[PDB]
Amino acid sequence: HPVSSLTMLNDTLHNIRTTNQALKKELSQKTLTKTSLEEIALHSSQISMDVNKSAQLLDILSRHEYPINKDARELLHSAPKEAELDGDQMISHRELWAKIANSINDINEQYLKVYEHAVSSYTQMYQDFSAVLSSLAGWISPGGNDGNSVKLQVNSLKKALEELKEKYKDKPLYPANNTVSQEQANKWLTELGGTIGKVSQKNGGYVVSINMTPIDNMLKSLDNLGGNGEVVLDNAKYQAWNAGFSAEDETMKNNLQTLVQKYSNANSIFDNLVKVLSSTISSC
Repeated sequence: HPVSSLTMLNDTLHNIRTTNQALKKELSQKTLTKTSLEEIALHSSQISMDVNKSAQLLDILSRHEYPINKDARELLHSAPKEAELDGDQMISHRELWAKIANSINDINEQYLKVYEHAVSSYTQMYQDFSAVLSSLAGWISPGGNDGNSVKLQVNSLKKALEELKEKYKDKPLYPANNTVSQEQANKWLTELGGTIGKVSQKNGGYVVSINMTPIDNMLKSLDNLGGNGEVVLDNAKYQAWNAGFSAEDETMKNNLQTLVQKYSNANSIFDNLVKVLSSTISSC
């Protein structure tokens, strides 16, 4: 009976915790590697399997209106504010078990998933830009005299750069696979910075897509360079350009970290949730 559900939910909750903790250590990392990413994808899907597994049990406890003592209820006060759980309020056990389940799904869907996408999306792109950098090394050679003059495969770099922007031109950061009101779309953008993404409309609604300004500025700088598809610039001119180029790179490098942050934070709140949720369950 619902008493087994009570114990199965604790197992599932402990599991969610195990996965979460494994995910955090991953995000505390320097380089969102192609591996560190699918690493997350698998960890998220797993967390999603348990949440649903939980939702199923939590639902049983609700229908059977399994009581939640005052003490166990008081424990809810320690859960995250975002969770939206009351340490009492003396409401139906049915509604409590329901709100709890809603909290697990809400956080996981509105926080974890929401950021696991923006983080993944941006990561993937910058990972494609880093591939260009690697190529940039074989695109520079000594030109002229030479005495520090540099030959740059303008076209080659321009071509690569215009393929990247293309690949991520319309890629969205939020929502992962849906639309929203331009008003609520402008909201999310203003909540994670504003420079990171750009509000746009596909159709059926609006979405916050990746801001390709850094790449545009990069192309504008290369266009200004001169004749194609090979240009030679003295040291002063090269460095000056590299400075600009390198700048743009860091702009993305930064935004990338910002996202990685909002994601880790979401992991924290979720973790705090399961931690007190588990204590609550136990106290039953």
